[PDB]
Amino acid sequence: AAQTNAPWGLARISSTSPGTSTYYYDESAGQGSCVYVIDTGIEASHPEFEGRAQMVKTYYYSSRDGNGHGTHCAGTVGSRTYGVAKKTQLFGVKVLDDNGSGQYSTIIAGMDFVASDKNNRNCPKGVVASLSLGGGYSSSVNSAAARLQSSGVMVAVAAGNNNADARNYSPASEPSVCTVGASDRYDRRSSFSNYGSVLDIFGPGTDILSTWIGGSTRSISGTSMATPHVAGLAAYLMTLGKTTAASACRYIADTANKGDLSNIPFGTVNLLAYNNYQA
Repeated sequence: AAQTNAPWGLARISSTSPGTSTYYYDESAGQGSCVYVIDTGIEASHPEFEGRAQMVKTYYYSSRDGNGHGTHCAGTVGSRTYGVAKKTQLFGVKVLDDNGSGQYSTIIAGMDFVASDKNNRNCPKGVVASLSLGGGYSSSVNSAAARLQSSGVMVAVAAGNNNADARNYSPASEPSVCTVGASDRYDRRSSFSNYGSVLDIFGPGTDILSTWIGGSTRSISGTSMATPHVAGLAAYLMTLGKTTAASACRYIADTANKGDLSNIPFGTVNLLAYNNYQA
C-alpha cells in the first residue's frame, strides 16, 4: 500500500533514502496487534483513531488526555493518516498528569499493569508498549521495564532529550528494552537526542506531525516522537510474522538502514528504523 503526501517520518521508515514523501507498507497494517501507549492518555474520539483507541487505565481523576503528548504519540503508532501501524489496537495508560509529569511509582505501576492487562485483551499477533517518558537513573524503573519485556511485550522507550549519554536516564538505560533515539528529515541525529551504547535504534523525531487534543493535529519534536515510530513498526512486523515481541528490537536493528545518519557519536549505533517493505 502507498500513502501519498505522508508525514516525512512515515516515508522515511519505508525508504532507503531521505527526501521522499510516500509511505509504503503492507496492507495488513498491524491488524491483530496491540500497542499500549503509556503516557498522558489518548483522545480516543479523534476521528484519526477510527474507534481503534481506548483508555484502559488511569492513575488520576480522569482518563482524559489534557495535555496532547499521549495523543500525539498514539497517533504516530496507529492513526490512519499519521501512524505506522494503521490497523493496530491502541490502549491508553495514563501514568502522566496533564502537565506531562508523573511519579516514578505510578510509572512503575503502569508498566506492571500492562504486563498483566494484556491477558485481558485480544492481541493474537502480539503486544507492544510505547514509553515516551523518562527521568534520572532508577534501578526500580528499569526493573519494571525489564519485567514488562520479560512478560512478552515489545517495550520501546525514548532515549531522552538531553543531548547526552542515555546511561544516566530511566527507563532509557535498561538494556533489555528497545531504546530509541531521534533523527531529522536530513538523516542527522536530532540536536536534542541522547546517544550512547544503550541505544538500539533511531527513529524520526524532529518535526513529526500527528494527532493532538481537540480533534486537531500538530508537529512537535523529541525522542518521544521517535519511540512510537519504532513501537508501531514492531507491531506491523509482528502482524506480518517477521518477528516476535522478544526479538523485535533486535530484528529492527538487524534490518535497519545502516550508516545513513550523521553526527552519531563514536560508540552509538548508526541504525535507522526501516520496514524493508518491497511494494
